[PDB]
Amino acid sequence: SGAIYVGNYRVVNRHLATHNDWANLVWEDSSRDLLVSSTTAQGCDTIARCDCQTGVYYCSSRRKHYPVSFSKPSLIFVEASEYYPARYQSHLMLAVGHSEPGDCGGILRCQHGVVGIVSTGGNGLVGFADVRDLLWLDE
Ligand SMILES: COCc1ccccc1NC(=O)N1CCC[C@H](C(N)=O)C1
Ligand SMILES: [Zn+2]
Repeated sequence: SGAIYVGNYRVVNRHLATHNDWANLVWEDSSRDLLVSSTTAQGCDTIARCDCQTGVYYCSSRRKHYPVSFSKPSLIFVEASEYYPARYQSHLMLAVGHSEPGDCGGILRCQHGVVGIVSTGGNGLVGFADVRDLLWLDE
């Protein structure tokens, strides 16, 4: 679990979105595993606008933050799950690191701000859904 709160928006993993999120839907994309809903309270996260490939992520299954090197956002094959069939997920960045189910939603940050959220894992790898291209999150 976890979310990004920026302006009047809440960014969450689409497969973990609630009834309130879908009732206040702004935008969703199954191919990215992202959903943005509207909030009544003002969010104060800064979204990074950069091509950083190093940062720090929060891993809930370890109650710890880890530094990582991560790949550029790309189309990566993701195995079938209870939420989606086997498919290419777009805008996904991989890193070598721990991640298990329950870790989705943990934030990945660089010195510029929030880069993305944990979305995939397994095999000693962790995948993050990028949010840096969503320029409208501020305006
Ligand atoms: C982050 O931990 C997830 C995980 C860790 C370790 C092993 C498997 C997973 N399961 C995982 O990748 N999926 C979870 C459900 C939806 C995800 C998606 N974006 O399509 C795919
Ligand atoms: Zn950066």
